[PDB]
Amino acid sequence: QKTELERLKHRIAEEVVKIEERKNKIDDELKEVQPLVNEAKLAVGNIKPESLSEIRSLRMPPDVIRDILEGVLRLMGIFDTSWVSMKSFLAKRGVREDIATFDARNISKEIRESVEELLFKNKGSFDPKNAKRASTAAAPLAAWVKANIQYSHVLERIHPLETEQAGLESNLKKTEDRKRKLEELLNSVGQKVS
Repeated sequence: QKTELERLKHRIAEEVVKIEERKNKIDDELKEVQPLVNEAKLAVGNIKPESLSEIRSLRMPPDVIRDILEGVLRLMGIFDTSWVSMKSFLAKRGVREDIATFDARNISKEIRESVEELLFKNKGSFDPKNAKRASTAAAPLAAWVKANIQYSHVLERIHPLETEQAGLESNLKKTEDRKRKLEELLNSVGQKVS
């Protein structure tokens, strides 16, 4: 049972080295993508009632605003180019909950490409600092869209890597347990021999 013990420990070591390598890389990619995803979604929480409540009630919508706004409602399920659909949709208090709720793996590739060509259309119009000047409420929600989509497609890359990681991780811990059961036996003998 002793030789068995390290005959596992080495495999468990190497496995963990492998896990750390791919996990270090996955985490480097996350650092590359995600702090920005978070910053935006904190700025989300930051944004006031006034700044948005005032503009929701406005007669006309500006162009930078209608431009960066309309697609987000294609992202949020009542895909509607209509202004009053944005009125009604965004009039809900539950939206103050929805603001931070949307996730990245939910997005669909035709939505991603449609919004990427929509970027080509609004590439100038999509500049956060430029947009802020339209509204204090605005700017935070610019980088918000940019980050989400950039994770998308790139995230899929992270699919094989992360599923690989899940596999490795499940089995390393699976094996770790079947390593303890052994040292348990080995100590249980050392004391029953004594």
